[PDB]
Amino acid sequence: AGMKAILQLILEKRQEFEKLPCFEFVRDETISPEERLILYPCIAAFALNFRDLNRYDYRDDNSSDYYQKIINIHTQEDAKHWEWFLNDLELLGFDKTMRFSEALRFVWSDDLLHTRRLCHNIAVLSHDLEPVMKMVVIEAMETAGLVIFHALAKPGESIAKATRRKYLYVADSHVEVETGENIITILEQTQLSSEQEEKAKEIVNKVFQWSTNLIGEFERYVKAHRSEKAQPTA
Amino acid sequence: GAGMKAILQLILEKRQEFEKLPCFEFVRDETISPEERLILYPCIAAFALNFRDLNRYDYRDDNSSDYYQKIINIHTQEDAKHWEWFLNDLELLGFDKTMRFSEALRFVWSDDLLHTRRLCHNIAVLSHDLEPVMKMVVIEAMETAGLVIFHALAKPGESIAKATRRKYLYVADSHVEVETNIITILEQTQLSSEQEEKAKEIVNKVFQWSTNLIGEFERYVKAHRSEKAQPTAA
Ligand SMILES: N[C@@H](Cc1ccc(O)cc1)C(=O)O
Ligand SMILES: N[C@@H](Cc1ccc(O)cc1)C(=O)O
Ligand SMILES: [Fe+2]
Ligand SMILES: [Fe+2]
Ligand code: NI
Ligand code: NI
Ligand code: NI
Ligand code: NI
Ligand code: NI
Repeated sequence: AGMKAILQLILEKRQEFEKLPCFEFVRDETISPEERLILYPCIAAFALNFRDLNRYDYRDDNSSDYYQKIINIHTQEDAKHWEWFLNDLELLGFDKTMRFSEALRFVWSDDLLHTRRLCHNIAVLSHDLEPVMKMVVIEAMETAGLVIFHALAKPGESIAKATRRKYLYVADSHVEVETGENIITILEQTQLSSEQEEKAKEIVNKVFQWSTNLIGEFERYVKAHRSEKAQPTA
Repeated sequence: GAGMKAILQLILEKRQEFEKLPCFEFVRDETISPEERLILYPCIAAFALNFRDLNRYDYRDDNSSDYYQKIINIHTQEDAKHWEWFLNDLELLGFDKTMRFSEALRFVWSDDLLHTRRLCHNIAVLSHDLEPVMKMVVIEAMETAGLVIFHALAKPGESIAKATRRKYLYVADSHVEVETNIITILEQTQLSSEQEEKAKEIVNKVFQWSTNLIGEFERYVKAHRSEKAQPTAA
């Protein structure tokens, strides 16, 4: 009954999460896809911190644990997508020449605090978790990720097709490989103690709270940048 | 008490080993041009701004009435203002170069600056579940390693500052002077057995993490031996 409640909590949080104004904007085919991807450079901090979360926090190569070996396999691949981010950054005309300090001031912007610190908050949440509870973190976080990338892949695929270029990050191929030997949701062959159950609730609430804080920063960046667009070239 | 006395002595011990690292003998070597010794200056980017965030977000807690946490909050306020000095001296040193956004991100998230980039993250993980007296120990150790670093860098720093007649703020005596009721002064504090052992864990991890960063700085110099500073005379 416990595990079943948690998987349901994720579904409910996903349903709130997918309705955020940011995603309504990103999905809106009456606005140019070049305007809908004006939030693209905001992902910078998040994408490479996500790589680092997978490489150095999620992964433990020496674990003999059944659950940790499956995590290790999944984090191996999920940590390769940051190159896709830098690919599409270039394609979208956002790999602009600037001073080193302009890039640093951007990454450490007070207006991208939640974006920058999302993976930090996950690593802190995860520090004392047993592998089975790290799976809940990853499933929650990946449920949020599928919503974000299913939305972003809409304008991305529109630009990819129109410019005749292969987008890799804001692209259906990203959503497909991310979704995914065993998948972590399938390890719903697991039942949780009462302790684990209240912890998994805490995890899902925070993961979606922090994910909503990031998306709120994107919505506000968009708002402060409607007077520009991605500049893809044909 | 005599448990605290052991901690303050372990910090002196750890400072004495740390002071001897090859990177510091290099930075102190007046036979090498100060432009060459500050080859490592841009490495600090991946740290100075994380140090600011550590002080704003991780150490500081504005919903606390504890005596100690209130001392912490005061100290963290000033320590969080030095990142702008870092950007000042970046430009003065000629390291505020024009580049692709992606080259700035690949710099910060370089595998060759992993320990530099993660030092403050590691400190936040260590600190997040400590009582304030124990956070005071993290901060005092960190600040002890910090003094060794800025005592060394201020040598080539002040050489360039006088030679070019420009006000250097970060690799500068003024930074070394302002970093120095003070936290050590609450060595009017007695630790339990448990706190004694955790203070030992804290002081060991701070100095190990600080050694790893300095080791990366030394490897950077060796791999970038031509990329000397290029300050301009006033
Ligand atoms: N898929 C993202 C990572 C991610 C995962 C979960 C999220 O909620 C958000 C983003 C990437 O490759 O960068
Ligand atoms: N004084 C440094 C921070 C620092 C502190 C402790 C250290 O060990 C190193 C660096 C700054 O303003 O950025
Ligand atoms: Fe991904
Ligand atoms: Fe400082
Ligand atoms: Ni997977
Ligand atoms: Ni702007
Ligand atoms: Ni102080
Ligand atoms: Ni904890
Ligand atoms: Ni290099």
